[PDB]
Amino acid sequence: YKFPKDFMFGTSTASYQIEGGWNEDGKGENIWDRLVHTSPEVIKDGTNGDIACDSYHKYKEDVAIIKDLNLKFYRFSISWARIAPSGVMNSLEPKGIAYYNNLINELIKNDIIPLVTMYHWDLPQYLQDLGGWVNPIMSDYFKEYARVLFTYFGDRVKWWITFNEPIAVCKGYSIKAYAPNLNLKTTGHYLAGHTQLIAHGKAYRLYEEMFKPTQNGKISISISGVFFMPKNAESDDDIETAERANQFERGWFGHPVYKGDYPPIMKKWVDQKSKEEGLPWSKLPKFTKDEIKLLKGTADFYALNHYSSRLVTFGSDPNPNFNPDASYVTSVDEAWLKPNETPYIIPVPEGLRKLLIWLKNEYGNPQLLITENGYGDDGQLDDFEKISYLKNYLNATLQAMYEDKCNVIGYTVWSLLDNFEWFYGYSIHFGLVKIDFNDPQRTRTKRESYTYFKNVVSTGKP
Repeated sequence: YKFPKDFMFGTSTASYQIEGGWNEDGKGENIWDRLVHTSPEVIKDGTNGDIACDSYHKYKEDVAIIKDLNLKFYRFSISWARIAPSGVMNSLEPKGIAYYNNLINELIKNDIIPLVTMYHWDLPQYLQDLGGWVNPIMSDYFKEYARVLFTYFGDRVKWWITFNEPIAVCKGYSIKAYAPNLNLKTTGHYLAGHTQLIAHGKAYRLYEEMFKPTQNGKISISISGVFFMPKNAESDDDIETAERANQFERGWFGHPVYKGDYPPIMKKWVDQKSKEEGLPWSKLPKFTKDEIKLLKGTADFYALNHYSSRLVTFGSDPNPNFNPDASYVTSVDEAWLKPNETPYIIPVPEGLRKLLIWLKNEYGNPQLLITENGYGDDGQLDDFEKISYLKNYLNATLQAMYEDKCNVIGYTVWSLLDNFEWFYGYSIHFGLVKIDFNDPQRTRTKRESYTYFKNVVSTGKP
């Protein structure tokens, strides 16, 4: 198989992970600045995003590399606190707006489509002091932020993602996995998810009413998660468990946006767990009729981030990344493991094929853009395991397209550049391009995977 001529290839970064310039040009403090500066020990290699790839200054070089790759689009995120230091949009910083205008204009003059992520985890700290995403008022603050983005950039930006990986944003509140590094457990988990969903819906409907008539763009939300398969493929029990685990992982966000309301299985299980805990109301908030209508239909394409998969059966998982309200325990198929240190991302290309089918069947075969896929390693230039991962996942994508008729419209490699991998710091290297983080000039060096991907983009053949 090969990718068709009109297939969209791209690459992605995120603001905090590459930009640096963390306190330059009036930029406000965000929750990642706060975390790395006041709890530096939380980053496993003792690093921070103060400088990162210095793409705040080096963005023209980033665009030149994208142009050399001949990519159709570049997915990047906008730092809310560069635009409005407090997160409140009555005080805008023109220098922050200018940076993103400069990047957008650089992309367009090089015939690259900008695909903009509004929120990739860098909440302004003032808004976190209100409680951030577990405070329902945050959806109105997000709506106003989106308004400003559409106003300043929407004449040129026609592809938008509201939220990157809302599940990960939730985990920053619930299980100390990301900024703001709180331990609110499942109660906080669902509060953060609910607010992000309402925020998404408000932004989409605002776009529809106030900007789409003249801008004619598209919006989605990048829904991620570990994909789950039955431990025993012949067990009805395990098949049921996998469906529940999948609905809890990604149906949580997709069901409201595509089908209306939360997944029925989440209502059942969360309401019951809440009763078992003696809580006066369910941990899963209830949408109003009007909110269900607000949210249903708020994606013009399905945006998928995907990395890996696990087997499941009924039980309890010691890893807090797996939602205990769904009562599944994960495992890794022996076939996926090798006699060495386990990679950061365990390659399970069959999982992507099966996930694409799952999404096709659950949501009526929406046009689907893979907004992130990639593999992170020790940063060697001969990154052959990364090449193999990309090749195998690209082939899984082609199988889903041509064998199972999945409406996949594009694919995005995470990432163009090595970058700050959150609590792992620079220690995990996802880049097609190596960055020397010990060099003040943050020198770029192309890896073997760069040439591999360049060739796939040109020929359509993994």
